[PDB]
Amino acid sequence: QISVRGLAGVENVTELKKNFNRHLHFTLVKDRNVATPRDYYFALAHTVRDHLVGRWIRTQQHYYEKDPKRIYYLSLEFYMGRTLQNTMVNLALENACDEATYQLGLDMEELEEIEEDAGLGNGGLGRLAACFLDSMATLGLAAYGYGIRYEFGIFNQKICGGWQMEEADDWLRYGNPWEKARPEFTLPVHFYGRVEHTSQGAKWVDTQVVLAMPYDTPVPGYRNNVVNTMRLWSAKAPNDFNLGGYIQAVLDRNLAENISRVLYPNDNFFEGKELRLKQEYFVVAATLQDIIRRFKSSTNFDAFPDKVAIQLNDTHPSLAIPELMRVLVDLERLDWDKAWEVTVKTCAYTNHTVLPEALERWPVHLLETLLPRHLQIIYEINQRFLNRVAAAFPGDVDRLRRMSLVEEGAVKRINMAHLCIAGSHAVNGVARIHSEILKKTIFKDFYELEPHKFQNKTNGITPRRWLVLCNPGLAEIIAERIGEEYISDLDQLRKLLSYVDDEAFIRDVAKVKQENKLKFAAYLEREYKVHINPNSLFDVQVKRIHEYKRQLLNCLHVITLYNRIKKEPNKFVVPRTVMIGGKAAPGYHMAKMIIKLITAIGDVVNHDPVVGDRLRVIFLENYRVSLAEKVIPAADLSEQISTAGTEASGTGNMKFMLNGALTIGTMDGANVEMAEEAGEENFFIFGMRVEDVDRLDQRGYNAQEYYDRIPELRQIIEQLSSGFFSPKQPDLFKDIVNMLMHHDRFKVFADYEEYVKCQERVSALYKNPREWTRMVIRNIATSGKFSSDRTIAQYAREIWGVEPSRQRLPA
Amino acid sequence: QISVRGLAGVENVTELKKNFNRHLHFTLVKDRNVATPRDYYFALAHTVRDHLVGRWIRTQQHYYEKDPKRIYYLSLEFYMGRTLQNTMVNLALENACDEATYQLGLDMEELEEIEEDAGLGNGGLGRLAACFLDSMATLGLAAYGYGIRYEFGIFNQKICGGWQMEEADDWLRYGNPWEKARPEFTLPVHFYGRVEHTSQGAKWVDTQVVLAMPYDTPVPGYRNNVVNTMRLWSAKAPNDFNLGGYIQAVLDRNLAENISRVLYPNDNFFEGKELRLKQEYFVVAATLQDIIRRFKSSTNFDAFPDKVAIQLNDTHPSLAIPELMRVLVDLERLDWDKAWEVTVKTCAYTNHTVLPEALERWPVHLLETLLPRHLQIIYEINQRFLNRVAAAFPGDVDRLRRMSLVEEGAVKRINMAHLCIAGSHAVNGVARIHSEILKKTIFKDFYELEPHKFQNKTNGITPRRWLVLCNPGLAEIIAERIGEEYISDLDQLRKLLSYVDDEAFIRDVAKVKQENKLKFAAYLEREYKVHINPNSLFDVQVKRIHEYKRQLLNCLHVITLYNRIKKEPNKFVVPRTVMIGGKAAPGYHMAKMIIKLITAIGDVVNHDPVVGDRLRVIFLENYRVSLAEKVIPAADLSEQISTAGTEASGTGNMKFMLNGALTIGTMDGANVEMAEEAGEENFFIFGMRVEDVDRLDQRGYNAQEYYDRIPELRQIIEQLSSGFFSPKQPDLFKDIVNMLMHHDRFKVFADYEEYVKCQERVSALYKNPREWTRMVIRNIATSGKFSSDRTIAQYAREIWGVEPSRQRLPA
Ligand SMILES: COc1ccc(/C=N/NC(=S)N[C@@H]2O[C@H](CO)[C@@H](O)[C@H](O)[C@H]2O)cc1
Ligand SMILES: COc1ccc(/C=N/NC(=S)N[C@@H]2O[C@H](CO)[C@@H](O)[C@H](O)[C@H]2O)cc1
Ligand SMILES: COc1ccc(/C=N/NC(=S)N[C@@H]2O[C@H](CO)[C@@H](O)[C@H](O)[C@H]2O)cc1
Ligand SMILES: COc1ccc(/C=N/NC(=S)N[C@@H]2O[C@H](CO)[C@@H](O)[C@H](O)[C@H]2O)cc1
Repeated sequence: QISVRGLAGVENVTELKKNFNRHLHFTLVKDRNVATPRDYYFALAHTVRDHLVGRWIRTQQHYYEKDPKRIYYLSLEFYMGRTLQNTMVNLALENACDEATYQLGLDMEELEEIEEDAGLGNGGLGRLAACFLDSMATLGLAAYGYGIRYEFGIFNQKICGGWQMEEADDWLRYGNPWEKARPEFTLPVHFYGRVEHTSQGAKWVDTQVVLAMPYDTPVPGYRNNVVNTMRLWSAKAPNDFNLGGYIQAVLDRNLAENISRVLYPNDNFFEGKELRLKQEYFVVAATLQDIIRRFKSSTNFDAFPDKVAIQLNDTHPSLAIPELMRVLVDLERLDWDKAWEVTVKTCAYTNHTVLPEALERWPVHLLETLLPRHLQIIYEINQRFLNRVAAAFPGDVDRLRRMSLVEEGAVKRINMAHLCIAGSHAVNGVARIHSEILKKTIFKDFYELEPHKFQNKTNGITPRRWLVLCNPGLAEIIAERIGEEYISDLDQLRKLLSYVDDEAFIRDVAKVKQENKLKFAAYLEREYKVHINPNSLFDVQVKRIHEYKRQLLNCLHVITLYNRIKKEPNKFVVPRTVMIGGKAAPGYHMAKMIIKLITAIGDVVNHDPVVGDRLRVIFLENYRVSLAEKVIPAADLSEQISTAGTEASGTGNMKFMLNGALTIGTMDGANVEMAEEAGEENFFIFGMRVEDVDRLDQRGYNAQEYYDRIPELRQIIEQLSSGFFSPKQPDLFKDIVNMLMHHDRFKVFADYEEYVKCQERVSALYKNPREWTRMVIRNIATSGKFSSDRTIAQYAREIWGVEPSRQRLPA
Repeated sequence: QISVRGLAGVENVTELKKNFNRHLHFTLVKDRNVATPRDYYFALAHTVRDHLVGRWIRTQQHYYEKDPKRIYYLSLEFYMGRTLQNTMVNLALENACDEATYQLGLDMEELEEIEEDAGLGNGGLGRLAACFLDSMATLGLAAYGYGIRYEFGIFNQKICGGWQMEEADDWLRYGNPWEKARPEFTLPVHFYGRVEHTSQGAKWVDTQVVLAMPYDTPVPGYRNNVVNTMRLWSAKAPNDFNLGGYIQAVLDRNLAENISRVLYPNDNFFEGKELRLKQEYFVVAATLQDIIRRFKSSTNFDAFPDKVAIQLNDTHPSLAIPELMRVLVDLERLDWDKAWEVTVKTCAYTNHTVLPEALERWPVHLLETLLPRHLQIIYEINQRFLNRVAAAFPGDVDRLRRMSLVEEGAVKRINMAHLCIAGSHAVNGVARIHSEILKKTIFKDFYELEPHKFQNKTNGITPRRWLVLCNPGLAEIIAERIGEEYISDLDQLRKLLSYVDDEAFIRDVAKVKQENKLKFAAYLEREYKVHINPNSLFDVQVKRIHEYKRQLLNCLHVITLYNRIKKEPNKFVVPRTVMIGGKAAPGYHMAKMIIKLITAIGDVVNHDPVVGDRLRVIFLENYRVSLAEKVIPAADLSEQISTAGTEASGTGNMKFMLNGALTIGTMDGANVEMAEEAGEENFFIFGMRVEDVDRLDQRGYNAQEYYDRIPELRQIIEQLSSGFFSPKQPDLFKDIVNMLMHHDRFKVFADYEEYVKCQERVSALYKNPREWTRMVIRNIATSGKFSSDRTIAQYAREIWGVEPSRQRLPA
């Protein structure tokens, strides 16, 4: 049907049809009389995956023969979403499969909806890993993603009586066609035990063993025939484990296997839970053995950093540093100084937040019991590091305690971020402002000691998933004017600037958005029985629920609009559909209250006859990658409204920009760079800058001052307090009011006035569809910088020391 | 190479080779450079299983169109062993696959050794289920085996310092190519809760739910294109199960899923363990819903018994009786009397033991908590049943308490055997003598009330696995003379009687045995580094370790032989290799002591220079189906030496008879019928008959009497007591001596003299190879009755009311 989806040739269509029928029969053991829609999905998935196999084998064979430097991306999260459409896109098979299935009497889009998301992440950090894997494959890098195969990913969110309920994400229930178990590469991982010091160095003995079994998932590059590997480890008990008493011993195998059972969803507050520590070591120990094995199958560890790069995605896999030291010193018998040099040159660390409560600070007593040898290595690293600090800054005793890897206090803790900086040759933030904040504030001491280590690598998103896949209509009208090359060279979108006055293009851009909005309005009614006005402005805020992200500020605006309508009912206002979605971490009470507030506002607003279809508030249940692919193309206004200095980058922001929504946002994270690329005139910027926040903190933030001077704000607080939004439980939102009034770390009131005024300017522009669309074109045209291909090319050149390549492998 | 293995045609060989290469590539993601032997096994398994699919779909389609009466064989055990060779045999693909793999540069026998046994059973009862499935498919019956998919089957046995150690049988570790998950037929199973009595009858409410997910395994008939199904249930938690606290709730899902985790190995002593009760209900509840669903997809439950037979394999699935009543009365709203009539006509029960400690007697308090509605139904069944007894035998109050389903005492218990008799239209024992013992002793009261219910169905074994597969050399020399028809009509082996004087045949039979012995002697040295004399008499006792099976009596003979050699070292004796193997239930202390005794005897005997190669004692580690397939063809003498009246049938006995070993045995179980078929002159019968045992019990068994009057026996006991077989732990075997002397339920001493004398007659015959072989021929020629095809034809005609068919389905 559409060009960017590839050719539907006679030979390929015929072959796809026959292979589909083969899989239905031999693989699924069904015929057409008894086959369920799920059977049809699986037959298609097997048919498509068959096309990856040869490319996968020859890519890995190529890496073996050429022996390039390998890149190992270590993450506890890979938020992959669905794989079927993405594989078709990268193989240029979409139109062929669409045709093939159509001729078989099936709707391929319906089949695509059957696939479970691989929800092996929480949000931004996990999705970044996934975009990065796509870009590394597209850029021809010899890259491997290494993580954990969680049996249960991020919970499915149900809303019951306006409240979040969590249910297990049993994503493997029906089997996963995208993985290949590799039990031949099973590796032992050690826990507990004790350290013996012999004449021949230290030895870690009397350990408990858990097996790490790898599962390989292909990562196809965009039409370059490259297929990289994501290897995820699963925990398995050894067969003599714990071996009535016999029955119990077999049942107890579960304890070992619990390591890979479930993804921790607490992205708000570091919890020093032993199981989480075990997960972190498990991935690191298995991965490092695999890396070392591959390196030896090329004695001379001097060449190790020439052949190996390890990227630590936050501090979660920070134990790689002392683990690499452990293997090099205890097992390979390298001297300390040489092992350290190798380690530093091998490892690099990416920081993803500045919020203190998210920083990993592991109790020493936990490490002492679980990983006794690693603790000793960490102490030794600390001593040698602090000796360097003392030599560089003689007599600066407070610097010594500030920089120590060991934090003294009630319970002694290890600061894993300090470990990561000490043991890495490169440390990067994820947007220019975030990287500057790292140098100026939280890692200032480290920057002063080793300024060469600190870099910026502004985040990006893959334009394959986040344009071609989710928004084929937009991809097509762009390709009609400028060709297909931009899909792997997103900077080419700049060429669209010469179409900003083009009447045909203006019309096409606006038409594609309208279609997307119609499609999404239909999705809502079908799957959720909720009815919306497709001519309204689609105002969307989707991302995890956090106080810093200020879904609450959005709520205040919504109530402001409702109150203004109720005050002057017969005045014209631009109709809006306000959509808010995202999961709250299960133990984060305030985030759970915020969800309940949003639904409670919806309950009042959506049933007020005077409002009509002029304002609708919808909570988007179970926000996840597959839902983002639907709502993002449909959005007009992207809400990116974190308090300046709190959102390290954001990546949702980039997705909306690429898909033709305008942005209302603070100068925070990557928003700054987005406004810089597009021009401030083409962005709806409001609110305190980082400097204004700092000024307010020095003086002291007094919320009462705002409450006292802003009558519209006072009214909303009175409504919340008195039970206007909770008639039967008048005090339901007392926690929210109290927080806003007395302990708001994120200064919701301070940005309220500017935000509301900025929103008025949004409504003004939307009244003029032609000027709205021209500004949209200026956003899409300047979104090129935010391709993860650019991001990965920078990591490659500036951190890993490898050159990317757009050259095809032979097919 | 050999004819009974089928044709190796050019077209088939070429196609097998290409499909093997296809699977290696697309299914296993390997090429020949990196492929492991396990990869080659899997490629072959996938290649073979492809040939089953069409036949499987059309068999099940055939059953749907013809709607024959369906047979449901309910068992907690299916001891299947390996599937690859068996599938090739039944599809006539063996020679073709051998050729195909040979041309690919692979040894197929080596590939076959890679497959794990499906060890989903303990011994005889589990293996019987497996032989029955093979025969039902071969006889064209619309039969389904229903059981549990244990994650862990019977433990692997390791011998460490002469002691049994158990390790988990993680048989699914590498995946199972012989199953297809069927998550679309997932069913809820209910536990706990309480009963409410409404106006509209009883209701079972507030239950906990566990999901039952089925996995289907094909059961191919012998060259008739029939492929039946074995459906095994796996336990899955529902997604809202139990839904920090979030993490724990996900981890707790294990509790629900533990139901199908492990096979109970305690075949010696009934343990009223709650988990075992849950397993029993789980299989019954899921199976009955599946049966009812299939029946409705044909209101009128009068036709239910015309379309459904349920065979209960022992009492383990006895809850089918009250479960069927529950569904019929509570859910379908049938009146009690009609529901009962349907139930009785549907269910039949097979008893497999008379040992009182093996009988299931569930504590009432367990059923009350776990299955409150079933307890009430059981009480009601009991009341109505006892009302019938009281009417038939007025005033016989002791009969009432003897026959009650409820046993009064310390803890009230339900006698599940009594439940099974009451609720079944047929009750059968498994050999003629066992069935007679049931009528005369343990179920005498029930027989008097309902004599028409009691039947015999003598056990059998499948001649596919137990001749063609394991002993192709023997199958071939038989086929050379009498054709191939005997493989599915084993009575045809009678034709071999006319070859008992045939010099060529005598030579061939003896040659095949010698080859088998050479092959097994080689297997031992390669896999276990143990060295044996292949010219010795192979004296084998393999079966689970139990006091009633009297491995101890065999031990006494072994020591007798050793002592006689030591007394007259320069006298000629027929060399023997005595092999004993079998697993002991983990909590069965005496059985564990017996294993240690056997190894301890081996330790003395095998290293005595005076003995030489004249006597060797070997403990066969990890006896299982795949090992039986190796040792049985190699055996000369089959030890079947249970105390008369204790072995219900035995089936190992039949395997040895079919494979050219002579039998030394008591007149117990099927041994009686074997001797009757072959002629007593062609069997080595010794020892007390059942009547002699009864006579001894009335008088009182005094072991001391034997010790006092038999000097050779006294010497052995003195040796055991003094520490001759345990120098460093002189009292190691004190438990064994004490048991033999003071509390031997199985009268080991009473059969000692006759056994030793009988063994002398065995040695005498073996000195004359020509006469040994002629007697062997007379055994093989009369083994026909013991085909499970005969057994199943009798169940079909006399219990299920269906006619078997040898007619091919079209291919
Ligand atoms: C290119 O992409 C792929 C990925 C996998 C394969 C081959 N895969 N081949 C097997 S046998 N895959 C198995 O499938 C099962 C699902 O039924 C999983 O449960 C199991 O973990 C997986 O190892 C082939 C190509
Ligand atoms: C215990 O379980 C967890 C789970 C998650 C976390 C931390 N999760 N951390 C995230 S999701 N960090 C995000 O990273 C994105 C990519 O750079 C940025 O765009 C974004 O600004 C930043 O907030 C911490 C602990
Ligand atoms: C005739 O005999 C058969 C049996 C099965 C099939 C098809 N089977 N097709 C699938 S996808 N089998 C899966 O394979 C996995 C092993 O990798 C198992 O873990 C899983 O339980 C099983 O459902 C086809 C024919
Ligand atoms: C708790 O776990 C268990 C496991 C097994 C059992 C009982 N297991 N019962 C057996 S294996 N019974 C055997 O049946 C064979 C077939 O008819 C007969 O040939 C044989 O004589 C008889 O002993 C009981 C409880």
